[PDB]
Amino acid sequence: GPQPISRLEQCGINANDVKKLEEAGFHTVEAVAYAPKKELINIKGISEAKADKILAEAAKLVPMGFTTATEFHQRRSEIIQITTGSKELDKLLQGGIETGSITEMFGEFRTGKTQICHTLAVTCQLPIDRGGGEGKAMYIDTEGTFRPERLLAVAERYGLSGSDVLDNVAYARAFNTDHQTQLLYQASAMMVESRYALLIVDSATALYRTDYSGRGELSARQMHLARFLRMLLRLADEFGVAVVITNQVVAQVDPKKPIGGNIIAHASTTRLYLRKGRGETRICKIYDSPCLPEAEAMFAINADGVGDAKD
Amino acid sequence: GPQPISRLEQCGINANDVKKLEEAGFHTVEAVAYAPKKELINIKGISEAKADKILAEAAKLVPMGFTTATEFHQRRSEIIQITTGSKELDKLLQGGIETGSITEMFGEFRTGKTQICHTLAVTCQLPIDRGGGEGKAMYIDTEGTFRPERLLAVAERYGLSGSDVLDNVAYARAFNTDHQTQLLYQASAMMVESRYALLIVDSATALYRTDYSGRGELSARQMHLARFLRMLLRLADEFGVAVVITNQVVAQVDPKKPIGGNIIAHASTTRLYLRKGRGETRICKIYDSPCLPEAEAMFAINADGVGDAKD
Amino acid sequence: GPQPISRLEQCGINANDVKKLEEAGFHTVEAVAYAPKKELINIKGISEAKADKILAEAAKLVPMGFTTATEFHQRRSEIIQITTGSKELDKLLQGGIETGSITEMFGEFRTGKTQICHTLAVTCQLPIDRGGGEGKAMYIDTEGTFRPERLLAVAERYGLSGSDVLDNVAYARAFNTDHQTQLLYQASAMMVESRYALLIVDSATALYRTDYSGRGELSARQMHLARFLRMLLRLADEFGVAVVITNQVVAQVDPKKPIGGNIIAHASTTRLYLRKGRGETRICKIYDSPCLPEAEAMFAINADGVGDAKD
Ligand SMILES: Nc1ncnc2c1ncn2[C@@H]1O[C@H](COP(=O)(O)OP(=O)(O)OP(=O)(O)O)[C@@H](O)[C@H]1O
Ligand SMILES: Nc1ncnc2c1ncn2[C@@H]1O[C@H](COP(=O)(O)OP(=O)(O)OP(=O)(O)O)[C@@H](O)[C@H]1O
Ligand SMILES: [Ca+2]
Ligand SMILES: [Ca+2]
Ligand SMILES: [Ca+2]
Ligand SMILES: [Ca+2]
Ligand SMILES: [Ca+2]
Repeated sequence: GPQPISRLEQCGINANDVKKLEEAGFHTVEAVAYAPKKELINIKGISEAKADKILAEAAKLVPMGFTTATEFHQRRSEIIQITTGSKELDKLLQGGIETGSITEMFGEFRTGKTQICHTLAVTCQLPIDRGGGEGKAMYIDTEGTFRPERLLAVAERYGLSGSDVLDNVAYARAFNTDHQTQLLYQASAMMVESRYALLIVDSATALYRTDYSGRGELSARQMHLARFLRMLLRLADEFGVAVVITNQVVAQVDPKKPIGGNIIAHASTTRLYLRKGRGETRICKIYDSPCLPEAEAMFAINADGVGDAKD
Repeated sequence: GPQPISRLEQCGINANDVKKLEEAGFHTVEAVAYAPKKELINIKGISEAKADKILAEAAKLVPMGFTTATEFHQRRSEIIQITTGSKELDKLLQGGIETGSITEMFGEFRTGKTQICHTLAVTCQLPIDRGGGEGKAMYIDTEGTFRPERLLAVAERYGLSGSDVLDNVAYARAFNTDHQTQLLYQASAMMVESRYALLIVDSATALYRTDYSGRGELSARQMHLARFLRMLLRLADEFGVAVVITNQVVAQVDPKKPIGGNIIAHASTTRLYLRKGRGETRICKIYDSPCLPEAEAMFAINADGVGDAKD
Repeated sequence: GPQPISRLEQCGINANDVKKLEEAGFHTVEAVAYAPKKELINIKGISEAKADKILAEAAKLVPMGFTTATEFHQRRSEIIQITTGSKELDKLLQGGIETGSITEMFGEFRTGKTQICHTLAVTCQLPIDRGGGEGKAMYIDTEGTFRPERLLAVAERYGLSGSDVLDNVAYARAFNTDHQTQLLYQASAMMVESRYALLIVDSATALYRTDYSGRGELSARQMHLARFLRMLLRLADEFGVAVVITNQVVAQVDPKKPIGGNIIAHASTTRLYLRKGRGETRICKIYDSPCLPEAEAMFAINADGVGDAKD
């Protein structure tokens, strides 16, 4: 899909500057093209005189001009949608998780966000005709609640061997917000090398609540989260992959709202509201979507992952 | 297990800064690595210019990069699970209390949380093949309800001598929420020196109800509790120990819910619902778990600790 | 036993602040040690700059660090247990009322809770070898049901002079919940000057039922009650005295439950269920205890106080 950054070398950009790019997090030409002047100036071995040359060079390699809605529609006819493992959810999402956008799943505890992430980590590897994303998977955990047994269970549910599914998912533990961001640079790098289909951060806001604390650090928290979210969107556009984030909630006291403020609400293309049903089943609700109508679904959690309720 | 903080000394970090670290609560290299920039800047004798040097130095000592799910699965095949002393509970937890996570036991009064803590304080010392954690024990009491006679009774139940079991458990009394936190720094320190297997706080929320009172102090209460819970999780990850917390309940008036709001619900990896049975027996229910299914158990309280009902 | 508050004066704290503390209800170093920052800041003539100095200074006077269970067990071996005047109850209580904890006696009317208090107010003065607390006695009445004649009757039963027993008992009448609280401050002050052994509140919940009324004030009631119960606990730990409270019951309609909700149940270290037997005899039952097994007893009310039944 994406063209490697080394494409700049032969066309008229020499070695020192390009080799200076990657350790700033740019492993693709598109990332350089999508970046403004400011993101190029900051690193040491680059001056403005050649910064504009690099940007102008990267411009002609990737179409960044105006297009008619027709071609975009034809490009959005080929966008892959990853099944969730449940028929109800798939009909609510009209196919499942759409790649190339940021999906947010929020709710109280036990609402099932972790299991959806686990099932997505496996369903992303299915063939396209099976509703799968047909690619690798990346899981970033900020809570230590990654339990591969669920991956094994769902893998066997579709008849996939348990060995390959485990070897074919990327994992990392975020201990603070800063470490939670350096992983995104590895996200860029590794996706250049291998075909990924899904990016998961669980949770994208768990460590932000405590690291940034009080009305004082709120502004800095929002800025850090916004940069986090802009990085993610860049990853989604530069590799065309599904970004699924999990968010926590806070009770409204004056009946619950997701945390993160308006920043995560705007950044998130699609938000899903999760609430408990009866027993193992739970309720999913579309919180935000540009074209999808506001509706509901009835999804269950079984010993073999998210699926359909018996009734 | 964990590497001592003094590992930084020989590799290129001098004495003054390291000796400035420990009194901030950092007695392990991992704690420094897991901490963000902000936690390093706050203390006096450290500047950013060397703060990044310390963090970069600690980075190469502990793997904080991406990993495949296979190796994590192999690491989670060796995780110790501490038996509770009851067969039913062990089958519900598929072995018992999992180390390296935060376990929450909540319920009304007399539900048995104290006796489970007491039995865990002894079962954590058993050999691994006996289902025990094979380590020391730490018990933090916020209610003054620590009665060693129960420790003696359960100790003799397994045939362990009553002398060593008492000498091999750490005790402290928390009188306010602030004192309840300074103990966690001692928790870090002492676990560096001796092999611990279990951390108990009883109760993690008892003193928060009264110290912080009203709709006014609620926000501050939640912030203080969240910091409490992040410290604990850091201890759990930095020593790989079981964190068992006990929580209270409030009747829902509009049939009971644990106190602490969504913060303790999200932070707690696993929550157990306790309710009275008939006579001495009581009922345990899984309230939250990433991979464990929602099921129930029938656990009894005897004169020799938590065990199996006669019927 | 407890150290006087004036101990801070010579150790580096000046007079003005110290004299400001006593009118806030702090008459011992331990109380200052156990209080958090917030309780110090609220008073006018105290600033955070010196508050921390005060807390740190008091910290070195009272051991507030970790300890081994062995020492604590040895400290609990010397804990005084006050006999109840009945062999059955004492065997149920394995010696009698344990000092340093909060014990709750609940039941319907005429269950004898007031009579138990009257007997305790006397037996607390007995020599230790006789099972008595060897200390003074403090009686808080919220109902005006305090009858010294019962004290005289019990006094002569043990052969003590009726004059001294009446002169050695502190009495107070609480007319509303707020008044019910201010007495605790006087309780704190008085117990510093003289050795007390027992604190009795009868009833700890009588005035709360009527002063706060309806679902609206309910939340406020529990808040007010929760604080009340923490002052009590603090008195118990700072003086090592027995705290006995009497609670009413409400019929469960959907066969009775003690009033106060989960708040009083959790705080209550030991709860006793009282129910009438036949004639003058009545039945006691362990409702909650950290260490005692659940069992029953047969205690009788006689013309000379609580005792054993003739049969
Ligand atoms: N193997 C399984 N079979 C059935 N149900 C399961 C299984 N594993 C987990 N569950 C259920 O899935 C639910 C979701 O738990 P989970 O840990 O994912 O919650 P969460 O929404 O991520 O919470 P938090 O914010 O606290 O992390 C729980 O109620 C649990 O009982
Ligand atoms: N030695 C023993 N033998 C049998 N049962 C016992 C023994 N010690 C305590 N129990 C019982 O254990 C039960 C649990 O009491 P416990 O004090 O642990 O309650 P809890 O849930 O911690 O309550 P709280 O929130 O009020 O502290 C009580 O009903 C008590 O009767
Ligand atoms: Ca989760
Ligand atoms: Ca308890
Ligand atoms: Ca949880
Ligand atoms: Ca009465
Ligand atoms: Ca209790």
